Amino acid sequence: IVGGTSASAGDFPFIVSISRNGGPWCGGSLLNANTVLTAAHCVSGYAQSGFQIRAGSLSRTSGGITSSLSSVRVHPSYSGNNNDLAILKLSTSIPSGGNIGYARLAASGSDPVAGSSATVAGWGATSEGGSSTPVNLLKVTVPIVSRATCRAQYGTSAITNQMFCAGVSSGGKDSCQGDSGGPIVDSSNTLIGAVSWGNGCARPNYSGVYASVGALRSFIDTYA
Repeated sequence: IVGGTSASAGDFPFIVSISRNGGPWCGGSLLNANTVLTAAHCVSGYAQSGFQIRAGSLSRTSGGITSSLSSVRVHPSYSGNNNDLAILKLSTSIPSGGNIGYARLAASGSDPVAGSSATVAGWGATSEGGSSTPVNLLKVTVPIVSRATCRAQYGTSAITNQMFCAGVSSGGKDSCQGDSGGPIVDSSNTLIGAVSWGNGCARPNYSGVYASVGALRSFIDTYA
């Protein structure tokens, strides 16, 4: 997260860190006791044994509750950056309570309204291409950018109806490498997307691009 502040305990009860090969990698959202939602590109085709999920902590490396993976299912229409969601099943079920809870999802068919305020969180870099990442979870609030403006930035075909955008025209506030798969919420803390892709991090005139929960509810609901 670029331009962020520390998350407080309980800010995102459902957030998980996803380590790979013992190191930082992605974020995700706990949907129920045995299921995590993340970005497809975090997991697709990689050895599943490399991943460890941690819930209930502001850190990736201690606290809360961990699990390995039992299975991985990417969206059936995943291609390139498009439809960048995956359902992970956990080897160890994770109960709600305390600072752990399950995500509430954006309504089917919803689409975040341009100019509304969203909050994204993760353990990724604090600068583009940064090598160091923070121990504790960061968050940042940015406005939704219309799909039309996002298509002006990236190209018409590049931004689909299963993506939405968020960021500030001047840059300086964004998700970044290592934040992929983690949550972006609306002002009510409802899960509206997963961190997906963008041109660098926090650059002027290049929004962050998110996989849209409102657009991808059929997949999520079927397999959660």
